[PDB]
Order: sequence, then C-alpha cells, then structure tokens
Amino acid sequence: AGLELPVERGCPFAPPAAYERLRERAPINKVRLTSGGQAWWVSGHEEARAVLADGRFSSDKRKDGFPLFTLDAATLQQLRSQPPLMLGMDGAEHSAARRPVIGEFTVKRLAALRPRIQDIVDHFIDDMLATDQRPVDLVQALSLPVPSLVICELLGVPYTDHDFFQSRTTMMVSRTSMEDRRRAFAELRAYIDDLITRKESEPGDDLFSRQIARQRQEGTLDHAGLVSLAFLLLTAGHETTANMISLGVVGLLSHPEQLTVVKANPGRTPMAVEELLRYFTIADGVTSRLATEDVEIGGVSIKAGEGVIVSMLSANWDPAVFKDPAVLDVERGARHHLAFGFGPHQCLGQNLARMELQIVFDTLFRRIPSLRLAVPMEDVPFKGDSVIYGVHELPVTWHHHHH
Ligand code: HEM
Ligand SMILES: [Fe+3]
Repeated sequence: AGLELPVERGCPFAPPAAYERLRERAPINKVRLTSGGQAWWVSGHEEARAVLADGRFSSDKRKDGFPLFTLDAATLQQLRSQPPLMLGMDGAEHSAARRPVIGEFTVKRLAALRPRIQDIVDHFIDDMLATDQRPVDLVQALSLPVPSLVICELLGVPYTDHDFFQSRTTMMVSRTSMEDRRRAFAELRAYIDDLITRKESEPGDDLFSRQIARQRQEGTLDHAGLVSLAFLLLTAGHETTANMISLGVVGLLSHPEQLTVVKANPGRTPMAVEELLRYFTIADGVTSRLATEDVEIGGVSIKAGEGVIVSMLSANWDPAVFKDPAVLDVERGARHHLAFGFGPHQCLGQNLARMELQIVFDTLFRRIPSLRLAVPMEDVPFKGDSVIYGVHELPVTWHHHHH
C-alpha cells in the first residue's frame, strides 16, 4: 500500500477501504501525500485522542514543515500573510484567543438562542411546504440557509438583513466561479465591518455588543480582531453544519428503523445526532499537526519537524471502541466520538451545532413526515472530493394529501 493520501470518500455509508486496511496494519502509519510530502497517519481511536491532546503536536501553520494535507501551497501562503487564526495557534496564545469567547456557547447562552433557531428552521420548513417545484433541493432549502442565519442571529445582525447575509454566505460556498465567492466575502466583510462600528455606539443583545464591551472594560478595542472572529465563526460553522444537515437526512432516510425511533420519541434525537456525527465524521482529516519534538506514540517514533495527520473518520470507525462501527445505531450510547475533535482545539460551537441539528431533524420530520428522496440513492451527488464531506444537492419530496 504505497498509496498516496488523501483518498476520496466514495461511499457515504463506509469510509475509504484503504482507511480500514490501514488501521488493521497499525494505529499510526507513515503515508504518501498527493501534495508531494510524507506524514504520519493516525488511524487508531486511542492514538487520535492522544495526539489531538498532546501539545507537542502543533497546529501553528507558521511553522516550517506544516503538512499540506487539506491545505494548498497558496492556501498555506495566505495563512502566513495574516495574523494566525485560533485554529492555528498553540498554548498560551491559543488560550488567550479562546477564553474571551467560550462564554458565547454556554448552556444558558445557547438556551436563549434556541427559540431564534426554531423560528428560523420553521420558516424555511414553511417555504418548503409551499414550493412550486416537483423535487426540492434540501440543500438549498434547509442545509444552507439555516446554519448561516443562525450564525448571523448569534453575531447580532438585524433581522432586516437576513436576506443579504443569506445570499452572500450562500455564495461564499458557491460551487461555481472562484470570483463569485471572492465577491461574496468582499461584500460581507464590508457589511460586518460597518455593522460592528454601529454596535460600538449603541449595542444590543448580541455577541458583537458583548465582545466590544469586554475589550473596552478589559484592555482595549480590536475592530479587526472582531471582524476576524465573525468570519472565523461563520467559516467554521456554516458548511460543516449544512453538510451535517444534508448527510443527517440521507443517513436517517437510508435507515428507516433508526428514523422511526427519532420520529417516534424526539427525546432520542440528541443521541441520534451524536451517532450521525460519528458515522459521517465530515471533518475527517482537517486535524493536521506538526510535531515540534521527537515523540514515541502508537509504538512509532515520530521525529520533530514531521507532519502528523489525525483521521477522525478512522478513529470514529475504530472497532476497538465502537462495536460494529459500520452500523448506524442511534441507540448506542457510545460517547468519546471525535467528529468535533479533541483537546484544546475541540469544536467551540459543537453545542450550537448539536442544537441546530437536533431542532432541524425534529422539526423537519415532524412537519414533513412523509419526506423522501426524489431520486434514487446512487443519483445523489456527494461532495466526496471535498475537505469536508457532504452533498452538493439533495432532491426530495413528500405526499400532498386530502381529507
Ligand atoms: C456542524 C458541524 C461541525 C463540525 C463537525 C465541527 C468540527 C470542528 C473540528 C473537528 C474542529 C477542530 C479542528 C482542529 O482541531 O484542527 C473545530 C474547531 C472549531 N469549530 Fe467547529 N465544527 C462544527 C461546527 C461549528 C460551529 C457551528 C461553530 C460555531 C460557529 C464552530 C466553531 C469552531 C471553532 C471556533 C473552532 C476552533 C476551535 C479552536 O481553535 O480551539 N464549529 N470544529
Ligand atoms: Fe391534512
């Protein structure tokens, strides 16, 4: 297996065959990188947690040797042409960047947000129940607009702007035209920049306001840093969630017995959302690291300066922790999944995500119980060649009845 990673996700109900055969060989294997390099590939679940929690495996893209797995040469160069992202800093510097935002995702904080989320979901579910289309693309009706608007709600954009925020955000993930996206971000970075300025003078009940207040009361303002935060949040939480919604439906639909459980008792939904996250693990290899020291792990001696890639999808399908990992079992209480990562960088909005999905799945199947795929499974175009797994478009329908 001189194989060169990454390997495309060809089947949405089983990870690349090569992945399993790699784990069967060892918890950690040195692999070939299509990008040209070479790096360590962690397939074992225990080792996955190990590295992701071990600070010796840096996430700083400013370091020579950082793996070009999910990164371009140009993408790496861009990151080295601006301040580091939270997703790219270590220890103290990281902590300092995360502490001031941890509060925006507490149980209480997110609790007050719930209603706003429900309303957004209900709205689009409505728009669906009134479409003049035979088949409807669940991706453009639900998947995309929901996470984006939920986030702008969080940041604090006025309701009177949802349409704008929805169109630019949606285009920033456009499939065609590298310029449309560029033009999308552009118009947004402008909106957000001024929106914040407005907030500085007469705030409200949003993240922006609360942030501007802390910086003032604490040390001093950082307009750019705040503008940067907004995008970090939108960026790391829009497509991931969207794709999770898409795959969540397809997964639930392709497993009736499981869908009935969720549809029968909504209290079982939260645990179902966890199984769905493990099952698909759409962030698979975004957890690339750069060893800054020599480390003995997984029975392998990793030398400093070498790249380390943690495969979350591989860890979440590790049979040594998840009995029959190949089966979609909403019932299993198997905690410890890594779809959200592990360690210092574990997903900051993992709970906002859990909330969205939970609300989306319940509402969707409660309001449109007979929802089914408008086309055969093999026809649904999955984003199997994308860094973050998902589905390009998902045609669907339901039964319009009479009494
Ligand atoms: C919906 C599915 C989502 C998945 C699967 C997901 C997954 C992840 C993963 C795996 C990481 C760690 C990456 C690494 O360590 O290199 C991460 C980080 C992060 N995610 Fe998400 N995420 C999701 C949604 C969100 C949402 C909704 C937000 C909030 C807007 C969010 C905010 C973040 C932030 C800020 C980080 C960086 C944390 C840090 O640097 O310490 N994520 N996410
Ligand atoms: Fe009726």
